Amino acid sequence: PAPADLPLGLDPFCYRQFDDVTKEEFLEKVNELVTRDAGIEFFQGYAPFCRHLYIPNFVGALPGSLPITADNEHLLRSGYIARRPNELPVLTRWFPMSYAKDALMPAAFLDLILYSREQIAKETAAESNTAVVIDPNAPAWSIIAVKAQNEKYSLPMAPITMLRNTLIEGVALDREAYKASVAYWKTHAIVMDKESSLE
Amino acid sequence: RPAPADLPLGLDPFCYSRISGVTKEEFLEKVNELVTRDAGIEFFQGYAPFCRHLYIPNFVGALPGSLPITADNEHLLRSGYIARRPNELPVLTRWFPMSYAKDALMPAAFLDLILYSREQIAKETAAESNTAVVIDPNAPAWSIIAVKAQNEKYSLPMAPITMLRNTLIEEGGSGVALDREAYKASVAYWKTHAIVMDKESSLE
Repeated sequence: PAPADLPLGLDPFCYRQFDDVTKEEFLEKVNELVTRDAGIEFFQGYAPFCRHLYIPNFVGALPGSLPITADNEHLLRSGYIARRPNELPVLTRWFPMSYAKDALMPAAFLDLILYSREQIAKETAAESNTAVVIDPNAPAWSIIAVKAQNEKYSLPMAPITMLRNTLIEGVALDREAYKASVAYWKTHAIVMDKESSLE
Repeated sequence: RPAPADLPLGLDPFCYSRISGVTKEEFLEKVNELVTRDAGIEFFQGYAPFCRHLYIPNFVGALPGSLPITADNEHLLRSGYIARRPNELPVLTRWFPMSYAKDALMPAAFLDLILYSREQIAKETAAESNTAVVIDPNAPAWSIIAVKAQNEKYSLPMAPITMLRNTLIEEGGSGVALDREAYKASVAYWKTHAIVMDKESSLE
């Protein structure tokens, strides 16, 4: 990607739906860091509309995930969680935020998850119940989510999520993608600001 | 529910929670005695006309398969990806290990006795061998094929994940569209109870 599909935007709307220095100020340094270092590169996530770019964690964010070791295993908590009201809740495990804050070191990178203008337009239309409108002035690509992490590559989506995606309300399961996600999530867990699952 | 001629209940030993220190003869005898004594013991239709079940007092002191999750024991839970069979995909599961469970489990309030018709027992015993099925007309009409120690007077919901895996023919299982209301019900139960499993850590 060059000046044609640059600089990057940050969709405020589609961004508010993906999250548990101001927006403008943050966007300014991303685009700067991108023009500089003509070596930073984009990696296709999975869909032709999802792309990732990895930059240094200039905001000091803690990682959203950490390794499970024999010594910290007892800190895990688990429970049935629905990311949003219409989703069926699913068994999930995590390390509490309080532990991550006192243990962890500022993640090495920020994984910027980018969506195409067209995809943002389609998803904003569905969520908003408005028309699918594409502004040719709008950036070709925009940041919809940021994940702090030490690995310079996309981490697999949770296993349960892959199964969730096969439910009618509608496609077959990629069994190898599933095996791979399990391999990773067997020995790592997300961070969540929740000390207990009991209600 | 049920006809005097459809009593006493039998017990297919080639199938049968753990029951200890009692013979299969004595067990069946006490089950039948408990049944004919208390007119309040109800039989509940299973799903297909060949399954049925009833709840009786837990006279063998069998321990349940799970424990309640409380504020004091929540941190003792362990979790990991487990496959119930070598040909199945592993799924996230949580449990209380024996280091806690051995000092928490107590005899359950009831036994959910699962019954199968004489017909279905002959059929599966034969299918298990593919042998010509021989039915003994004098065999009990209903026989106990499973016994579940539990504290609740209702069918314990299967695990939420089991319900999901059953919607995947490729990995199942029915293939039928998930009954979302049954799933929610199952989740409500499993949010506050966890199975017991002899595994101290998830790491391998």
